[PDB]
Amino acid sequence: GVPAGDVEKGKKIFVQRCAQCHTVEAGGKHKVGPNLHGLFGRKTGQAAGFAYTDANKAKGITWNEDTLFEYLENPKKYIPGTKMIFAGLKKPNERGDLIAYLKSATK
Ligand code: HEC
Repeated sequence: GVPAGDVEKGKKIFVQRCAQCHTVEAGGKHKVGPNLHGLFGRKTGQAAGFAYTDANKAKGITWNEDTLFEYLENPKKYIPGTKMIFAGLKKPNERGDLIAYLKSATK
């Protein structure tokens, strides 16, 4: 599975790699990417009000540690045709820290 991560390290990754396009708080605004509040346990393509690609909506998985760990390594491999332009977080320790941050930040 996905080992535990350090949320402070994960927050730094989020700020430097994700925050340009995403907010996490309940009621936070959509930007280029969707607000991520309530992500874990919810299917792809479900943030209310955001215009997703058909590719994202079609994927149909439930976001959790394992699916995020695969996605964030290479987003376009996991969801071909997605409009999220993000090369990927290649190091597993960095993905794990980021996922620990997301699990807590989007509760
Ligand atoms: C702007 C250049 C982006 C950056 C940098 C990151 N994300 Fe993103 N993300 C963006 C878009 C435009 C979308 C929608 C894609 C589509 O095809 O419609 C997304 C989507 C996600 C998702 C899926 C959300 C869901 O299904 O509701 C997640 C989990 C996600 N993005 C996470 C994420 C993280 C953690 C990032 C930093 C590593 C990151 N994104 C960067 C645009 C952009």
